[PDB]
Amino acid sequence: RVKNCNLIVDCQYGSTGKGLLAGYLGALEAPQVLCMAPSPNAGHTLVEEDGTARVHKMLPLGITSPSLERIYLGPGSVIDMDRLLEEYLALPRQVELWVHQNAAVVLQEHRDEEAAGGLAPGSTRSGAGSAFIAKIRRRPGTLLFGEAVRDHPLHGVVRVVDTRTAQDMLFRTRSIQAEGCQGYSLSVHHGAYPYCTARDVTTAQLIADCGLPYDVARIARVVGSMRTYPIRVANRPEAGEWSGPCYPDSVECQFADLGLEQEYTTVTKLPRRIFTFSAIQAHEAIAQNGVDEVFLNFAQYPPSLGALEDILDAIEARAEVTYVGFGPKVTDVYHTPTRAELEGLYARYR
Amino acid sequence: RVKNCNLIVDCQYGSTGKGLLAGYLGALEAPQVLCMAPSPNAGHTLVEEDGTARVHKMLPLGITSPSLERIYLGPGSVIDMDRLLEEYLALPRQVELWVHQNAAVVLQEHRDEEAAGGLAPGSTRSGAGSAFIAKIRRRPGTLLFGEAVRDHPLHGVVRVVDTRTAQDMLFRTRSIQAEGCQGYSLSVHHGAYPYCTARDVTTAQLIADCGLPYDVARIARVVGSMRTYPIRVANRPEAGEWSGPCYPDSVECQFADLGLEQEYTTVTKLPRRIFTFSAIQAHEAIAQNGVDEVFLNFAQYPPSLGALEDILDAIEARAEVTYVGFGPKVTDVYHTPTRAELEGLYARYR
Ligand SMILES: Nc1ncnc2c1ncn2[C@H]1C[C@H](O)[C@@H](COP(=O)(O)OP(=O)(O)OP(=O)(O)O)O1
Ligand SMILES: Nc1ncnc2c1ncn2[C@H]1C[C@H](O)[C@@H](COP(=O)(O)OP(=O)(O)OP(=O)(O)O)O1
Ligand SMILES: Nc1nc2c(ncn2[C@H]2C[C@H](O)[C@@H](COP(=O)(O)O)O2)c(=O)[nH]1
Ligand SMILES: Nc1nc2c(ncn2[C@H]2C[C@H](O)[C@@H](COP(=O)(O)O)O2)c(=O)[nH]1
Repeated sequence: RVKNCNLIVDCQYGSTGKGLLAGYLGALEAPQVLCMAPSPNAGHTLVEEDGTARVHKMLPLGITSPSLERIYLGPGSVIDMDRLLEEYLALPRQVELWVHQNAAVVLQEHRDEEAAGGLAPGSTRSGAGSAFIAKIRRRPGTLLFGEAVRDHPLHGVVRVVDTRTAQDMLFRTRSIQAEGCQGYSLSVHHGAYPYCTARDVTTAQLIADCGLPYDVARIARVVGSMRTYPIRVANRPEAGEWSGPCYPDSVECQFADLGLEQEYTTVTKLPRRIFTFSAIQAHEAIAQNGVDEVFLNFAQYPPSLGALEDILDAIEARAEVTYVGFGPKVTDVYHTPTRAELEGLYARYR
Repeated sequence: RVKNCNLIVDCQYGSTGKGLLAGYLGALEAPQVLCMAPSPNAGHTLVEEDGTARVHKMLPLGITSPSLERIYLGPGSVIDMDRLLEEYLALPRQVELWVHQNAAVVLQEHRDEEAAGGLAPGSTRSGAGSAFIAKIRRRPGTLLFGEAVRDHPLHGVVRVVDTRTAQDMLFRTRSIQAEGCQGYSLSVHHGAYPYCTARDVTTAQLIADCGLPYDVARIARVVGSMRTYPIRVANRPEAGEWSGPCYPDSVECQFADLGLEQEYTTVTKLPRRIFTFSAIQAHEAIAQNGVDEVFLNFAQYPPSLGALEDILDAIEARAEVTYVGFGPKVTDVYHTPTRAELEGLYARYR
């Protein structure tokens, strides 16, 4: 019964625009089921045609799919139940929300622990690491989602499921979209430790955390997202935290070098760090993840068309650049543009 | 260049005989590279024709391969450097040992922490959970393998590698064998929490922790190992620990019910727990892992040939039983026996 499965994986340090990619593919491929293993580290963003933004930390953004029936948050999820309930109630259309019983739960004590600092440099301090560690530690009395939610208003809108139930549902689903979060180079396996997150960030880890059965993974297509200028989170110098290195064929630059205003963080108001494109990073992530199609986003950032074409050429040595993003809306993503069309798009978006 | 990749995954609670399976497939398929992401929870066993046992906690057991060139311990490894050095020096033939720089390391403090009890019921108390959590927590000063080994005699016999180096090596390898450890139903995602280990135990997690590139995983064959009678570790009643449930279509039994002597644990001398076969568990693990070939081991345990054939019939509803084990040696494993041949083997091994 399964005919299509798209896996969306971030090939840099996050913030490549996976909320946009998810919305775009949701409309293009019309999946019936969205899978995700969210953690509350950052909010992914879908900007509507009218300029309104929907920001999701706990739910996928393929909700543009006209065929959407169900969202399944897998056992590798790390769930803020308050935030999940809030995002669910705000959804535009009614859909079933299934959550695996063994997902971790984020409690205030986990946020409190990370708020004291002294852990990963540049940590979002979302509590995600502490919450996940509590699941992994298996101390008596630790409750995973299946038990923790019974105490919480969220229980009235979720179906708690085990893997037998999830398997049956997924094998009966025609088109599946699974949305990764974070970034390949934040992988605790493949990143520059300790400038990284608490888990691996690969196609394989996404399959594991979403609980996708391996025969479905075998037919899946992998869409890798990357920016023209990779970005890391801000430093926290008062806490003595530098948020980490770039690849050796990247150099750190300033937003002003692109004629852009500095990008600050949502709450703390700290300047994000930007770097030039790394072909080594792109090729390494493409190979690790088995990327079949690349989404190259922020194609309007390079200061010349030649600079954009050099990035395209680097990627295309290893994978097709199937989707090109010139802005934050679904209507700003273009499917396999010719080089001639690319010229017109670049000029128009600058 | 990659032509063959076999992934060995345990479909029950461990102790299905993956050391035997690895030795058998190593000789059958002659891989050039063995991949593993070991943790020190238990020792896997290869019994030689003469009755000698080799017990590995840190190294694969496909070392029967006449074409073996290299062992690669992936970034998801959790490494006791003393034990790894000891096992490496005892290997029969010279091979290259590569270890990913981001593997976790087990220190005495991790063993000490788990030795105090009060964590997962039935824990092996190997320190594996604490050591892995230290990697995940990213506290300043925590050293992963790449830095921790420089202080240790092991550094003289290992090549520390990153993912770019591992990728290049793996893509140039004709035949790869990756050996899972632990058991599907010990998965922190798919198991009965907290009667489980610290990570997922699936094909997907194995790919992630071994650092196998996804395009290699795509061509891989999955060999799932299972026993006629699933087994859990012993209870620890003095510590108030029960080691956990079986599936609902299994019932706990006694070794005496099979005419066998009680199986005790290597050090603590505690009785292992045995249960009848669960078809639900088998089918669930086959589906989650995408198992293509099943190794059914301990085929000499069922008290009648009909009881063995019922187990075979249950498995074969979903996957071929390709290998059948009637004893602990490579010469006790039989490839796709006919039912008539099975009759003679069962009679002879009883
Ligand atoms: N091509 C684009 N041009 C300008 N802004 C864009 C473009 N694509 C996306 N954006 C905006 C939307 C968000 O405000 C921001 C980051 O996108 P977002 O979807 O939140 O990233 P993400 O989900 O990949 O990673 P993160 O984990 O950092 O949230 O960039
Ligand atoms: N068919 C068999 N009959 C009898 N003994 C066997 C058979 N196959 C293997 N053994 C023995 C070898 C070991 O002493 C024991 C468990 O095997 P072993 O390779 O250590 O398990 P394993 O690696 O799958 O799991 P564990 O994590 O418990 O070590 O069973
Ligand atoms: N852009 C982005 N960065 C993340 C995300 N999760 C973690 N990071 C980065 C921020 C830090 O550089 C590093 C560690 O953060 P944390 O996992 O929150 O402790 O990983 C995410 O979802 N998006
Ligand atoms: N047979 C076996 N059991 C294991 C292994 N690792 C963990 N377990 C089981 C023992 C307990 O029931 C449970 C938790 O143990 P631990 O991960 O050591 O805290 O998982 C392994 O490698 N082999």
